[PDB]
Amino acid sequence: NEIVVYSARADELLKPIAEAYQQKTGTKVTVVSDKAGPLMERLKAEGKNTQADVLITVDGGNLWQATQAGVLRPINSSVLKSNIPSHLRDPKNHWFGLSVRARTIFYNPNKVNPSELSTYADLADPKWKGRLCLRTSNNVYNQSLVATMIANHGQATTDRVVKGWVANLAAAPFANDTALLEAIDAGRCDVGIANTYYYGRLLNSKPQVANNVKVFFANQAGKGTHVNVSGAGVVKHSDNPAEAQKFIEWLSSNEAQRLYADRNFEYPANIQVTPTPAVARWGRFKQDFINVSVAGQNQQKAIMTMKRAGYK
Ligand code: NA
Ligand code: NA
Ligand code: NA
Repeated sequence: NEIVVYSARADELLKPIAEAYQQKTGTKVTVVSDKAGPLMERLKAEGKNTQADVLITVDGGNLWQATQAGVLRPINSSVLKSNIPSHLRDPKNHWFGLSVRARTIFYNPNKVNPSELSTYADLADPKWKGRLCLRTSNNVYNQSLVATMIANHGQATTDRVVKGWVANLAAAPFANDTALLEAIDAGRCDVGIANTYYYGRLLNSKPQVANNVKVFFANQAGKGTHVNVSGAGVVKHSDNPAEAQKFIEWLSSNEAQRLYADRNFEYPANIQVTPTPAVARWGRFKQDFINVSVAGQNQQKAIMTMKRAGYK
């Protein structure tokens, strides 16, 4: 048999996964790779005559939008409910987180003592004026972070925080997270907010970056560090729904979690799978247990909040 995977991940990430599943089961896995937005738009327009069987995409915001657009079908999977924590999967069973990333604080340890750091909100303290850098608001990772901030602390408080962030910028918001981390390394930025896997990716490419850039897990005294996922669900109009389901269930297993999360310097979604050592070295941390689908429910609120605060 054969299944088709629509994937918002990099093609090189899914290539060994498709091959390893084909070797284990004999099923041919065809990967169709595109940006999350255009991919979901294609899946919606193909309708009942779609070739896709599985959707893999990034960020609870995009998974929520795929669910709202009606392109996924809910599945009752005993295996996925056991292997994936409830806060990392759709409450109505449309999709399942398969890798975990944290969006958290980074700092230059030659210029900032970690005792100076605590929460996302404290980055709006005037002591950070001219020292903070951020990635652009026009990005799902920042929409999701701000979306959970609104859920955890309210709209008024979040408006004040994000407005304080912008007042404290040392530079205009960067186009991507990696540019932001490299600007901390360059000395332009003393503190910033980005996804952990880019830091692992950057240290892998340039280990000396560690001299000027360190990770700090935010909000440990409160609800925990913001986390998000990449995830997968069975497409509503799949022609092989049972085989599509057995692929996602396998992705949640020990062997596939290594291939899927570790290779991109992300955390496994399955808590019985220990993080790769490059990632685990950063240390243990309390993560937020809010259901990451809130990243989508509050996405429009977040977009309006960042626009209102002048967060470009
Ligand atoms: Na602090
Ligand atoms: Na401020
Ligand atoms: Na929470």
